[PDB]
Amino acid sequence: SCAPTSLPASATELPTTVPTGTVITGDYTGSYRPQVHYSPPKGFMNAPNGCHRDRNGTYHLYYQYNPLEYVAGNQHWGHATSDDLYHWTNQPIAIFPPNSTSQVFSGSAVLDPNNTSGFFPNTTDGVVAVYTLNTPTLQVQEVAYSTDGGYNFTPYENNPVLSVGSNQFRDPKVFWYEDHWVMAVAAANDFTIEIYTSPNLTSWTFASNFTHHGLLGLAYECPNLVQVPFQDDPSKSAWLMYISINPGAPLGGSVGQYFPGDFNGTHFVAYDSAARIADFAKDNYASQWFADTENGESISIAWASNWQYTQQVPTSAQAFRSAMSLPRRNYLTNITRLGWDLVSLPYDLSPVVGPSLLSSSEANSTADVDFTNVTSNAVWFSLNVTLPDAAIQNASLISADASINITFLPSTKCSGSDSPAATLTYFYAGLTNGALALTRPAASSSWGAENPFFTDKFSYTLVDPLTSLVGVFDRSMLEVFVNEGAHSATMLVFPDSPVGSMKVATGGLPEGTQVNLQVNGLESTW
Amino acid sequence: SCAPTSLPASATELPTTVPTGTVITGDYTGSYRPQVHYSPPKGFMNAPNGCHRDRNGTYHLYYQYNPLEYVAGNQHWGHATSDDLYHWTNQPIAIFPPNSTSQVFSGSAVLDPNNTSGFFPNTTDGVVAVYTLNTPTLQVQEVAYSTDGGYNFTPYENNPVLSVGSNQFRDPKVFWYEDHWVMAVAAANDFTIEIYTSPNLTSWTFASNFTHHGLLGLAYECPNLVQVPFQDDPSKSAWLMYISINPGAPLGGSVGQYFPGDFNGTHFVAYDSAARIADFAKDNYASQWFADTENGESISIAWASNWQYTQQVPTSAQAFRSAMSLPRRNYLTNITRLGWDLVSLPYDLSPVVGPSLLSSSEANSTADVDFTNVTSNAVWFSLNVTLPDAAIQNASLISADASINITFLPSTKCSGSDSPAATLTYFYAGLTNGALALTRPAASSSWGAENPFFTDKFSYTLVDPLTSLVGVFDRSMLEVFVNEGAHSATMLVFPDSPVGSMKVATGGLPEGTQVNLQVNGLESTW
Ligand SMILES: *[C@@H]1O[C@H](CO)[C@@H](O[C@@H]2O[C@H](CO)[C@@H](O[C@@H]3O[C@H](CO)[C@@H](O)[C@H](O[C@H]4O[C@H](CO)[C@@H](O)[C@H](O)[C@@H]4O)[C@@H]3O)[C@H](O)[C@H]2NC(C)=O)[C@H](O)[C@H]1NC(C)=O
Ligand SMILES: *[C@@H]1O[C@H](CO)[C@@H](O[C@@H]2O[C@H](CO)[C@@H](O[C@@H]3O[C@H](CO)[C@@H](O)[C@H](O)[C@@H]3O)[C@H](O)[C@H]2NC(C)=O)[C@H](O)[C@H]1NC(C)=O
Ligand SMILES: *[C@@H]1O[C@H](CO)[C@@H](O[C@@H]2O[C@H](CO)[C@@H](O)[C@H](O)[C@H]2NC(C)=O)[C@H](O)[C@H]1NC(C)=O
Ligand SMILES: *[C@@H]1O[C@H](CO)[C@@H](O)[C@H](O)[C@H]1NC(C)=O
Ligand SMILES: *[C@@H]1O[C@H](CO)[C@@H](O)[C@H](O)[C@H]1NC(C)=O
Ligand SMILES: *[C@@H]1O[C@H](CO)[C@@H](O)[C@H](O)[C@H]1NC(C)=O
Ligand SMILES: *[C@@H]1O[C@H](CO)[C@@H](O)[C@H](O)[C@H]1NC(C)=O
Ligand SMILES: *[C@@H]1O[C@H](CO)[C@@H](O)[C@H](O)[C@H]1NC(C)=O
Ligand SMILES: *[C@@H]1O[C@H](CO)[C@@H](O)[C@H](O)[C@H]1NC(C)=O
Ligand SMILES: *[C@@H]1O[C@H](CO)[C@@H](O)[C@H](O)[C@H]1NC(C)=O
Ligand SMILES: *[C@@H]1O[C@H](CO)[C@@H](O)[C@H](O)[C@H]1NC(C)=O
Ligand SMILES: *[C@@H]1O[C@H](CO)[C@@H](O)[C@H](O)[C@H]1NC(C)=O
Ligand SMILES: *[C@@H]1O[C@H](CO)[C@@H](O)[C@H](O)[C@H]1NC(C)=O
Ligand SMILES: *[C@@H]1O[C@H](CO)[C@@H](O)[C@H](O)[C@H]1NC(C)=O
Ligand SMILES: *[C@@H]1O[C@H](CO)[C@@H](O)[C@H](O)[C@H]1NC(C)=O
Ligand SMILES: *[C@@H]1O[C@H](CO)[C@@H](O)[C@H](O)[C@H]1NC(C)=O
Ligand SMILES: *[C@@H]1O[C@H](CO)[C@@H](O)[C@H](O)[C@H]1NC(C)=O
Ligand SMILES: *[C@@H]1O[C@H](CO)[C@@H](O)[C@H](O)[C@H]1NC(C)=O
Ligand SMILES: OC[C@H]1O[C@](O)(CO)[C@@H](O)[C@@H]1O
Ligand SMILES: OC[C@H]1O[C@](O)(CO)[C@@H](O)[C@@H]1O
Ligand SMILES: *[C@H]1O[C@H](CO)[C@@H](O)[C@H](O)[C@@H]1O
Ligand SMILES: *[C@H]1O[C@H](CO)[C@@H](O)[C@H](O)[C@@H]1O
Ligand SMILES: *[C@H]1O[C@H](CO)[C@@H](O)[C@H](O)[C@@H]1O
Ligand SMILES: *[C@H]1O[C@H](CO)[C@@H](O)[C@H](O)[C@@H]1O
Ligand SMILES: *[C@H]1O[C@H](CO)[C@@H](O)[C@H](O)[C@@H]1O
Repeated sequence: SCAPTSLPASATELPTTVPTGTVITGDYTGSYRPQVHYSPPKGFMNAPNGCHRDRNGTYHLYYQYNPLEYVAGNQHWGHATSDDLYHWTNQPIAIFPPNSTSQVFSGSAVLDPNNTSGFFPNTTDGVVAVYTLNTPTLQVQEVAYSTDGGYNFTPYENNPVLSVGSNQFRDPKVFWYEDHWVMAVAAANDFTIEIYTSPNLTSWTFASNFTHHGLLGLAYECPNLVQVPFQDDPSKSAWLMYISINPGAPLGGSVGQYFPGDFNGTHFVAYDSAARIADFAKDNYASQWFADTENGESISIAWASNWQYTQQVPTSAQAFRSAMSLPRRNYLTNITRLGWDLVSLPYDLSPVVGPSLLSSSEANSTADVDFTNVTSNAVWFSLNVTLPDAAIQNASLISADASINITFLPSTKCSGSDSPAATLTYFYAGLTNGALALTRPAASSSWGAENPFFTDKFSYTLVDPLTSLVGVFDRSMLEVFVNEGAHSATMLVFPDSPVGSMKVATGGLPEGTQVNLQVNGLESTW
Repeated sequence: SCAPTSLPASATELPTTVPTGTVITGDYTGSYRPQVHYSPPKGFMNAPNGCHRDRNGTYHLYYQYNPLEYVAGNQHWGHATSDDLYHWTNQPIAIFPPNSTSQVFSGSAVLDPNNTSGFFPNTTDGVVAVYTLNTPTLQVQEVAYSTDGGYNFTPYENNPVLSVGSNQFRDPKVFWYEDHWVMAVAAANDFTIEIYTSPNLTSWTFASNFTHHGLLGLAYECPNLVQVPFQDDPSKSAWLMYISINPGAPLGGSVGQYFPGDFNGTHFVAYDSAARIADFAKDNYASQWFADTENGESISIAWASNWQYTQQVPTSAQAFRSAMSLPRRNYLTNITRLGWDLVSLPYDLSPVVGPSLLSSSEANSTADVDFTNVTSNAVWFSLNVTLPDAAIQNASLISADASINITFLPSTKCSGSDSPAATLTYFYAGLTNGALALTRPAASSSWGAENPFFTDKFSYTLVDPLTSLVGVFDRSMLEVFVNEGAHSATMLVFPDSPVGSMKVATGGLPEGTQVNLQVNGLESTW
């Protein structure tokens, strides 16, 4: 059986009224439907919201959700739960607008076990959502509380809790700092993150502004102010302001950027005036960090799309638009020359890793790996390359031809051009030394070639040699992680024919180079 | 009849020894050879150097030049002169390395009419070049002087004039401030522009550092610190620090960025912590400003290429690699919401503008313009759109379909895919409101499709409606300028078949919208 390219009418037909108190049933069998990423059972999804872990260890993912269309609008908070951030259970819609002319825009959630809010006289498991209500004339911050573990929310009786009389004032991210609540919120079209403080989540006082930092684009969105541990030393950490911008990103549309710095409970001060882009492709946006994580883990998830084409991608015939990124483990590190770097790695994938397709220690060879018998149409790969120390001390010893080439090739079973669906090319030396290209050839996709914003080629240039590469392919998405997650990219692909194999080639590698390649099929979560 | 795709052996064969005191003869007839842009007669060119206007109105363009190969190396300063920045005369090589193991890297030139240097006891027309000398172990700043108008240079007897014992210290840009010389120079791998002062161009004193601003990439290069007049008010100006970075640009490889701010003769202070990219495509790098211009004119030129593919472009069979951008008139303006903006417009094109190919006032139409009779294979176009007052006040009145689509189509006489060589698509509203796409379809170019770094699609998103668009096509290059040069892009194209025509379509425009389209052929300067 080939995965279907179109579904039954009952799978794709959207209701004319929003379902309340019942799970929306999903057909997750589409040829483009990711099997280890979250996507909504039906309809259009964007930013992750309300991300938190409850005391029982359940991760709550909420999401911007149009239950009525395959385009942006009518925003509700959708809800899915998981104990491992891969095996998702769909839940009833969590937050509804008060009427048909208002929308529940992005926001965050916190546990209030000490009842600072006063909402929780008889429970230590209270959840508070802080979110933007979009009116035709205003964006205001509102509060809603849950006594049932974050499934049903009661709006605060004296909403809204915060307004500045603006229709560009959104995406509150709330967290506890020592003795008070902090809110980071975007004065979106003023390129300002405003910081407010509160003892009880309902009374907010202005603290400070963070304005005109890094790339402006056309708006600041979905600010996250978080403490991120050092990759090489868990006992150390720094504060990080993460800001999403859209439109006006360098590659077009939407992108995330970050600022390492100091936070003292009222003011964030960046360590320098540099701009730093989080992902070197164009399908990673609106990253939100999970509240109430265990063991000083920095855990985030993003929307794996771009505002320039998210409402036009050819998945609506498969009963959805938009998926989340892999869930991410985050660290800070210093990389050679550039210094500060936001590290992103896939959150523990062990619960979805299936049997080995290939284990190889062959250097200067091509490994040809078929996965047509992997029903998920999803694979994980790991490539380690360890140069001899002679080639580290003297890079002039490396051949101009020393390179890595990865290609994802169309299925022989589920066919059509022979073009790869996705390529990665890296050079150790030569005229483009350290250059890594990630491509989705226009030739592989009639839709992609025609969409004016669907960029074919992305690149990042290393200073250090490439020593590790991890990747996940999941039907219509490729994520890559270079040098223990120092550099990462999230890339959508919509090939005319589904991918059925991958080739991993190394060439021109120095004598004594160690190569280790591992490829595993992934098990579907649905 | 058709422009040659391959030239005689004598046209492309490079000498084995560098010619001294003689002009290198060029064949400028190649199907990819620009006819209104500067490119070297033979060999490989990169960054513009020594840019200045002499007292008699001759513009001097020097350039990084490998006379021996079609790749980077063996750097000399090549030299060309013009009175209008379009009609270039090739000159003998201006600056030579002192031996076979050193290279003349980038730098600047200034007039020294008051003989501050002591080089010019008997002339007020003295020119001083300040440039990086590259050795395998060091980058140092050197001085050479010319008494003959900048054709022949004598090295300063006590070179070098500035060393810090670094191998990453280059691209000095020198200018007069009130009572002293200022040098902006890149501590390239430290992401620092160092400012030095001198009474006499030979003795340099450290003044200040400008460090870790905007995008770092992998290196700061070719800093320019210049006073740029306001577009709306010639009597006002602000200081601007322009920095080129490579590699590590968001689109891959090389890009220019800028910082508006204050300069007081010793210290540059940016007005804010924002990063601002100069050009929204990937083929505009190492912009240098002309010294000693007239009438408060800010004039610059850039290298129209990208380091990721400049040494691989398919023009070596046509006796060259690399062209300059159009010469640019620069201003600063405030654009809606985003604020500070570097304006770039083509410098007075009137000396190359040939007869009209089309004048049209038709809205909601497709104009087909054939230019197979324009021997230059170069055209200028101008498109104005004036929306009615009603739609300027209420944009909700604009149709989702309101759009402008320009395509450059392959010649049928000199061919074959029917793919456009280049496209521009802009939307007034709909789901991607204000989004402008500039594309070079992979389908149009076998070389382009295969090159892993030759990105197919670029975009910029407007806030204001598009009201003006100017463009120049020149055989293998397209430059576009949006809303009186508020936004600009430089894009190389290497189509399999030469461009023979363009289509300009408007559609879905509000009742009462005024459209004016002008297209002119350009006259070859060679
Ligand atoms: C913390 O930051 C917030 C967000 O930036 C800030 O609130 C804002 O203040 C600015 C003023 O600095 C407001 O901007 C103005 O809004 C009015 C109404 O639309 C405009 O008429 C003003 O126009 C003039 O000034 C502009 C900027 O120089 C010019 O471009 C223009 O031509 C006019 O001369 C101006 O745009 C803005 O509306 C608010 N935004 C919000 C969301 O409140 C707040 O003041 C900061 N607080 C502290 C303590 O610093
Ligand atoms: C102005 O900026 C320049 C350039 O950044 C400063 O010089 C530089 O100083 C740094 C130290 O901050 C040097 O880094 C160092 O590298 C050497 C060798 O790798 C190492 O031994 C040192 O311990 C240090 O890590 C850098 O090399 C150097 N660069 C250059 C081009 O000289 C300068 O100090 C600044 N001046 C002021 C007043 O701030
Ligand atoms: C762009 O707008 C800014 C902010 O309005 C201008 O900067 C100021 O200009 C006024 C004079 O009109 C000065 O008094 C202020 O001190 C300036 N700075 C600030 C932060 O307000 C700037 O001049 C404008 N630039 C252009 C090119 O128009
Ligand atoms: C809909 O709800 C919004 C937000 O509470 C409010 O501003 C608006 O007046 C409501 N309209 C109606 C008629 O219910
Ligand atoms: C929250 O605290 C503020 C003081 O910051 C107080 O004015 C307000 O009454 C409190 N609200 C509730 C509902 O307890
Ligand atoms: C935090 O730092 C700022 C200066 O950046 C200072 O003004 C403020 O008072 C500090 N707040 C606390 C709680 O110390
Ligand atoms: C990066 O280096 C800087 C300068 O030494 C240091 O202050 C910072 O703690 C380092 N960060 C990490 C993550 O190692
Ligand atoms: C499935 O495919 C893999 C990779 O080609 C192969 O190693 C494995 O033996 C196959 N298994 C079956 C049961 O076909
Ligand atoms: C690398 O080897 C070359 C000779 O092959 C030598 O000239 C050079 O100095 C060496 N470089 C280093 C970093 O040791
Ligand atoms: C590859 O190197 C990584 C470091 O990024 C390490 O965690 C992993 O165990 C190695 N994989 C193997 C041995 O193939
Ligand atoms: C990888 O592909 C590139 C194409 O740019 C090629 O130049 C390089 O030699 C190849 N390396 C391999 C097959 O390992
Ligand atoms: C890989 O090829 C390079 C360059 O030809 C060579 O020096 C090296 O010994 C080769 N290694 C293997 C494992 O064949
Ligand atoms: C070559 O010339 C440069 C610049 O004058 C000088 O620094 C270098 O030492 C010279 N090398 C030799 C081998 O003559
Ligand atoms: C340049 O000026 C410095 C400082 O006054 C002085 O030491 C030096 O002799 C001058 N050099 C020349 C060649 O005039
Ligand atoms: C220039 O400005 C800096 C502050 O940015 C100051 O330290 C210096 O004294 C000023 N120099 C002059 C010549 O005024
Ligand atoms: C467009 O408008 C400008 C306004 O200055 C005018 O100079 C120019 O002639 C017009 N260009 C076209 C499209 O005719
Ligand atoms: C331009 O192209 C877009 C699709 O990219 C299309 O929707 C629009 O209707 C076209 N408009 C014109 C003016 O041809
Ligand atoms: C353009 O076409 C639209 C849709 O048919 C129409 O409403 C509008 O009046 C037309 N405008 C002009 C300027 O012809
Ligand atoms: O994509 C992020 C942006 O879109 C929204 O989520 C609305 O669905 C906003 O709250 C946010 O600024
Ligand atoms: O392209 C810019 C860079 O390349 C050089 O011009 C050398 O040819 C350097 O001077 C500069 O940093
Ligand atoms: C969906 O699309 C595939 C090919 O893309 C067809 O094979 C299938 O029948 C359906 O139309
Ligand atoms: C659900 O959506 C699909 C794709 O548009 C339709 O083909 C189907 O009939 C139903 O409307
Ligand atoms: C369940 O109730 C909610 C209340 O907001 C409605 O929006 C929904 O349509 C359904 O009736
Ligand atoms: C330019 O091309 C000619 C052939 O036309 C060669 O002979 C020459 O060496 C250079 O490559
Ligand atoms: C003319 O002289 C220069 C040195 O000034 C040489 O490099 C060139 O080859 C020719 O002899």
